[PDB]
Amino acid sequence: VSPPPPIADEPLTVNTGIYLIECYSLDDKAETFKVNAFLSLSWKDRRLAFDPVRSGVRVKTYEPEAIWIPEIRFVNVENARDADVVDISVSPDGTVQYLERFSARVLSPLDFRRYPFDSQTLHIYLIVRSVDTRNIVLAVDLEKVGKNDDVFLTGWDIESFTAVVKPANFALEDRLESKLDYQLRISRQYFSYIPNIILPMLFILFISWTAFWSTSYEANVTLVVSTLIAHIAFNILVETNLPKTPYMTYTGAIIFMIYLFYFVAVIEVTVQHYLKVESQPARAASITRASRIAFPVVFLLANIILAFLFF
Amino acid sequence: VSPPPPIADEPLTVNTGIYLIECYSLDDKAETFKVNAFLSLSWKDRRLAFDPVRSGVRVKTYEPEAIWIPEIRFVNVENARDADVVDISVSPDGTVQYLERFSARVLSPLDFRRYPFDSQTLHIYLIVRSVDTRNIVLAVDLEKVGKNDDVFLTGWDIESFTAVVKPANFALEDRLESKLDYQLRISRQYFSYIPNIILPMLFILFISWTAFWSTSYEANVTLVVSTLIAHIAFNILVETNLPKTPYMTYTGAIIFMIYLFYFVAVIEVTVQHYLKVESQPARAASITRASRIAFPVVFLLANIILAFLFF
Amino acid sequence: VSPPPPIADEPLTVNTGIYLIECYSLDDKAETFKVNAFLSLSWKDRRLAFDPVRSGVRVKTYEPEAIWIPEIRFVNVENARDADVVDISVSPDGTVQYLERFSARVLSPLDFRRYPFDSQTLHIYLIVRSVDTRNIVLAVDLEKVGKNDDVFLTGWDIESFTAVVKPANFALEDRLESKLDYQLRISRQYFSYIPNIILPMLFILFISWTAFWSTSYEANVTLVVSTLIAHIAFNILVETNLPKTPYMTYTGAIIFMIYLFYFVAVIEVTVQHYLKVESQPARAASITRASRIAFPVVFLLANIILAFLFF
Amino acid sequence: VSPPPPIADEPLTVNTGIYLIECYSLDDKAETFKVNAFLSLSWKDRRLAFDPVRSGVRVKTYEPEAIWIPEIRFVNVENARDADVVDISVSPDGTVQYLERFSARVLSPLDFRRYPFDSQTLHIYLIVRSVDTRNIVLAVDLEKVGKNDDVFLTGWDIESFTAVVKPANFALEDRLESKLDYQLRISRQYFSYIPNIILPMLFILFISWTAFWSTSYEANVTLVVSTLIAHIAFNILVETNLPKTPYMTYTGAIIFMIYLFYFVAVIEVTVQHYLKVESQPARAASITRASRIAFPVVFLLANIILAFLFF
Amino acid sequence: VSPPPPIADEPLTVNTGIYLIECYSLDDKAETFKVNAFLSLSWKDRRLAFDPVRSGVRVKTYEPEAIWIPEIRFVNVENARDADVVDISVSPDGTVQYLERFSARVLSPLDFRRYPFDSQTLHIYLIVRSVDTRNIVLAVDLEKVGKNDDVFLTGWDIESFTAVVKPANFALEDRLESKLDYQLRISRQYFSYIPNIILPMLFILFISWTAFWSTSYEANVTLVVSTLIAHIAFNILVETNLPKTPYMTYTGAIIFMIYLFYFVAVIEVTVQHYLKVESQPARAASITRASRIAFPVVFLLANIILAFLFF
Ligand SMILES: [Cl-]
Ligand SMILES: [Cl-]
Ligand SMILES: [Cl-]
Ligand SMILES: [Cl-]
Ligand SMILES: [Cl-]
Ligand SMILES: [Cl-]
Ligand SMILES: [Cl-]
Ligand code: NA
Ligand code: NA
Ligand code: NA
Ligand code: NA
Ligand code: NA
Ligand code: NA
Repeated sequence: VSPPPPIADEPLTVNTGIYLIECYSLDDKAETFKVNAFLSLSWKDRRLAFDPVRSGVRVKTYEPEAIWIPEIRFVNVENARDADVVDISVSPDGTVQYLERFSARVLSPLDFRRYPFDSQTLHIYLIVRSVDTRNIVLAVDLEKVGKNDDVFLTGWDIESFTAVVKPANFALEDRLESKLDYQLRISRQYFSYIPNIILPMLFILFISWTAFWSTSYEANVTLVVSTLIAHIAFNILVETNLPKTPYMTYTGAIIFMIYLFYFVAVIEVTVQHYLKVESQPARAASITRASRIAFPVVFLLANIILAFLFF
Repeated sequence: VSPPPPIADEPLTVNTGIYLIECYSLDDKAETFKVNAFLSLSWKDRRLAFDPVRSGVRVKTYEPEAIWIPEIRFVNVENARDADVVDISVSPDGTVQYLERFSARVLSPLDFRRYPFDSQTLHIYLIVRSVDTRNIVLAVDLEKVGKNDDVFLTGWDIESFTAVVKPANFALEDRLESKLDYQLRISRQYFSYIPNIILPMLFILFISWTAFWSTSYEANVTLVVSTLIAHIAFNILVETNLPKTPYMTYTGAIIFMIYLFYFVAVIEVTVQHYLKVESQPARAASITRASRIAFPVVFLLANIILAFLFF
Repeated sequence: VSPPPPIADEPLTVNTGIYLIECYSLDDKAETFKVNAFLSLSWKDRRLAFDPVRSGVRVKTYEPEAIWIPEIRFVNVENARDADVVDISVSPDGTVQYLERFSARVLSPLDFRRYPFDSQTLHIYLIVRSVDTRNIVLAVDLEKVGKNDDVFLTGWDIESFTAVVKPANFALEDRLESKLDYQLRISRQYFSYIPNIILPMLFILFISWTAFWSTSYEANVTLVVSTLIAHIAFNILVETNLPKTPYMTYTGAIIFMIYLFYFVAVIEVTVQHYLKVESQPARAASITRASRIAFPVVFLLANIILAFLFF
Repeated sequence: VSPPPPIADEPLTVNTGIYLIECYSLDDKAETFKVNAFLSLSWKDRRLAFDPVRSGVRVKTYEPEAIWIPEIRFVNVENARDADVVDISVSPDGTVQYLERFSARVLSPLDFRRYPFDSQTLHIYLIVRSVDTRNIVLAVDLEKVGKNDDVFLTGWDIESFTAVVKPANFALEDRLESKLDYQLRISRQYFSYIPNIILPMLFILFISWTAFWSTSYEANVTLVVSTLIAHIAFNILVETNLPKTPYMTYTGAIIFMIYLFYFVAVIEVTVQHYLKVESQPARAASITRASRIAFPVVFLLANIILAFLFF
Repeated sequence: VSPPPPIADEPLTVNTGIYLIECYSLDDKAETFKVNAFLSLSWKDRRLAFDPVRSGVRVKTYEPEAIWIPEIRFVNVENARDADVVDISVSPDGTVQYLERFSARVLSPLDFRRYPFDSQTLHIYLIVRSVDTRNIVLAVDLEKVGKNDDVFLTGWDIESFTAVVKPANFALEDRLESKLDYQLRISRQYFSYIPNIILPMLFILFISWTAFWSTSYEANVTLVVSTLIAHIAFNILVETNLPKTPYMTYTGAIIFMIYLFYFVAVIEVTVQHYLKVESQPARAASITRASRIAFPVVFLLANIILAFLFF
């Protein structure tokens, strides 16, 4: 078996199409996702053409080893896809119609800057290395690109599955390569983050602020220190569901900013006590009374600034 | 090897049957379940007809590669099933009786709204793609569909294993497809949740309410703060055994509601102190005395409302 | 290849034997165990008989594909066993002696009611499906059933490896089936549970009871609350090494019972304070003096009751 | 293919040799370790002997399927080794020189009595089963047993790789077996345990002892209770890196012993307070002054006793 | 198939080249990394040479089994690489051009001394064992060595991918071996460590130092003890992302040093109280006033010393 010969000096166009059957296991830390899909390929081989009159059949079914099949690979995969050939069908003119059902772990990097209010564009890169005889160029058959209705990705909303129709052909090791881009747009389901992380994290912060309505230093220390410990637990729980990013995330910004409010609340609680012991509770009272308004106002403005910068 | 030819213009009916041997590893986070079962297939291939007078044997046994076997696949699987052919038996009329024992991790979505007092309907989807020569339609052989008595799923009660007899015949990529639905009904064993999560989480809440029978603000802060920290541990322990859902779960609702009771208890504990220091313990006493009745009544009614909304 | 023909109308007896080489990875949560053992099979095939005086050779060695071998499978396995044929030897009369070394993950349910003072009976179920020509029945060759001396299972004491000699012959999908039961009796090594869980869990409880020799409510709150937090940590550490059972475990019972002692200690600590503030420390003293005797006595009796109920 | 015939009535000696290429993943909980090594085998087969004069070659290279190769297996392995044949070479006298590169997960039990100041002897057991024709005996070719210099095992110091030259010949299932022992001596790198576990665990204990220079019961309760909670965290952190042993470990002994010092410190702290309230601070002072000397002396002596018993 | 014969007595030079497609999963604890790359091989086989004028063809394509291919292996791999042959092309003179796309988990040790401000040199070792007929020597074809622009390693900056052109030729088990070194230089992205570990760990330390501006021993105990517990949580969180090293890491040094500051702060807090009770608050005040300057100065200098020693 060898590639079909060119009629003139034109490259062989292999029409592609991916139809997603099952979408699952999106690892945020590993920036991977597992896919189960159909792969449809179509090319013209004149050597396989026949007259439907003499042959007595309008279509001929072949085994993979019997005829020449182009070496189609995925760029961003962990290991080689678990392919299983469904059907190979030849038309009288010699147009081969290949179909296989595969499963692979895809390496698609994620952008956590707006986490957990982020949207992602997952990529599937189809590639073909040109042979010495003739060059192979990929094309998108929009009729054979899709996803079924039951495709669900846990914790994500599947927006669309499209393909960049124009391939990005390039030279690699003195041979041509045709690359295609299959984009799967998704958006995070941030609902669970509100009652599990955001709201309990805010309650522990407001509970620490009840120290501006107390003169008991021993109770204030317990209030601001204990709630800080709960924030450390929340900061740890968050950084376990996320990878180490060289940029600041939206949640990461808020979490880090809250570590300063706890630090300033400790300073205020110490100042109030030092002034009380120094027999000047008039200054201690005015600082405490100011903090009652300062802390919520600065916190609310700081969040408006952050949310503005991130969105 | 090619498909059997039609006597008239009828599609080939492949009679199916799944018999569950072992049911294991139900992942709640991944919404998967591993199954070890028998798969029985039956189709008429007249091309395999024989005379037992001549051949010597009443029933003929073939190897999988020897004869044509229909390409039966599962829709909702992670990877291709680990199949092992048990027996292929052809009768003189050509009726093939296929039997294989497989193992696959099935992708069946779960509903955690009533967790841990929820019931699920797990699905197994058999599918067959029609060939160019003739169409293939699936059928259920109710005699060969079941599960053995020893089938146990850890933490679950296995109700039934049935099949939707009428197949879903639909067009996919210009070819006909026959889909079958194998439903496995299960219900959760909620017993362990009561002494491990529900009751210890209630004890820590009632312990916080002993602050309504105390005038010691420093002891009250320790009481309401420390028990809130224990409740954060309980909220974390629960959200680790569950996936991030875009809906509110029953336990998630209760856990979140308890966060408000700790927040209001902190306000009461602060109010009582502020009034005591302001030299008006008559107001502080009446608020504290009211909270002794208010907190248990509101909590009891709020739970009746939630349980009503969820069930 | 086809099954040996019956001399009369008797079923083919396949003599079995499992010899455990390596026993490892007992997962308590998954109720699985990995095994590496020898499997010996023996049946009579007259078609393979030869004259000992003529042939010269006493025994004939065959390849697996050359001769007919019965399809022996395991019922309670995750996936198909990793078998490797060691030797196939035929006697002059036609008795075949098969030997293979396998490795499989076995699904054997566990009983945690007496945990960590529990004993288990692990099962290995051999099964054979009868063919259309003749029926196949399993038998135990007690000479070829065993385990080597070096077989160690981490955290467990291996008692015995026996087989239920009488097979379970039953009908499944219109064909006969012969099932064998290989039982491996083990008992847990509870030594590590005493200094790591039981004794530290008792020390934290007795430390909470030092609040019956204190009048300082602020110190008593710290004592009873802080120790409860440590007990929650132990309750969590325990439920992570165990699966969700629909029954009460022995440790689970003790752990849950201790939650009540903390709850009553909190009530006593609150009562003592309420009476002190109410200017009647005579009642507060008598309640505190009684609890010094009540708490250890009730705890000691409650444990005798539990241990009695469980053992 | 069949085994070489004996010249007299001598058993076939297969000369072995393992050369470790890569040593990795020593699981302490699972008592396993992965290996990547060369396996060299050598036996005399007269049936393959040739004259180098007429052949015109000093050596002859064969494929594995072409000639008879002895079935060499490993006793203590999880699954069958991932073998890849490097070279098969035959000398004119018929001496076969086999070489393969394998990878296997070895089951070698560990002794944690002196942990983390322990040394281990890892085992690799080569085994050969004798055939009906003639018996097979293993031998060590010390020239072909080694390990490369770059062999590193994370957290361990690799001492030596030697083999017990005399094989253990024994009967198993009516057939003779030749077993060889390849011992890999290693010793733990205990450096990381000192600043991460030992020293931080000692600091928290000495911090608890500052309660012998304080009369504030509320502060002493906070001191001894809080530090005990940190010790529980250290006790848990340690038991997660170790399997459940039916013996006491060196670290396990120290950790458990410290639990008693925390218990006696709580008793002393309670005694001091009870005596203070009972208006006899002269007794309370003498007990507190004694504990300042008693606690460090008893702790220092108790450690000398333990270290002596363990080493 | 056998190796090409030497024209004189020269060894066969196999020109190599690795082109990295995907770089992923760098395990710090396991000191491993998964790669997906192209492997290009080139050698001269005169037995395959042909005339380009009469043959009409300039290049001839062969199957792997058709022609002799050198046994190229990787030294530092877990298991054998998942290779898939892309193309085999022969030139008129007999120069073979092999290309395969592989995936393997590489064992490359890491240096954590400057963690998380460390840089690593990952290694890939190509090796070839010489045959009895002739010796095989490796060479680097710098034209076919590279990495694509999209190669991303989570949490790391990929500097370069180069190869040590001169191979290490050495004797192993009486046969010659040729080894090549492919070095992949990377540097850690330390950005995430600052707001998640470094800065929160510093805030809790400075919060403990507010005890130098307080006379309340009960509040000082709460301050220094509670913050130390948070530091233990940070020490644990760090030692989980790192393997047990026989050397001191930069973070490990800082974390351990901070343990001493908490220990000295506890001593100061005890000294201040003992002097206050001893009715000499003039000495207690001067010690407390000195510690206000001492603790930040000593900490700042100690860090300059450490950073100097490590960098
Ligand atoms: Cl691929
Ligand atoms: Cl280009
Ligand atoms: Cl090109
Ligand atoms: Cl399937
Ligand atoms: Cl099996
Ligand atoms: Cl093996
Ligand atoms: Cl390799
Ligand atoms: Na082909
Ligand atoms: Na077939
Ligand atoms: Na306190
Ligand atoms: Na057979
Ligand atoms: Na052989
Ligand atoms: Na070859």
